[PDB]
Amino acid sequence: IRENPVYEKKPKKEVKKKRWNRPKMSLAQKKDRVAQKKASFLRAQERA
RNA sequence: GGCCGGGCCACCCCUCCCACGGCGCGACCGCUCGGGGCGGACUGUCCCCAGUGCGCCCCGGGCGGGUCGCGCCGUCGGGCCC
Ligand SMILES: [Mg+2]
Repeated sequence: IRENPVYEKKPKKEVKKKRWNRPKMSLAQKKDRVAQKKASFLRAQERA
């Protein structure tokens, strides 16, 4: 430690831009999901 | 009544720039009632069923803003009335 305290960083740049997280859904997607759920529920009733 | 010369305007021609307004034609930018091809995600129609955004590029219609913009039209317009 006394002889060499200097820190050198480790380089890493050859990384592809991969996303591991689900992106936030859009307003159009949420509205469509609500519409599909309503349609499916009405369909289930009319099948009875 | 003047007594000689100058300009400027009224007139004919042809002639430049600018301003303002209108119309049309480009090129650029921004703003989509939409069409093609891959990546996620959604629905109780789940047999290649259905529907929604997103990333790149290619087409289609309309709108506005800048454009030495470019032409045309108008001004008892302006340029010491070029
Ligand atoms: Mg003159």
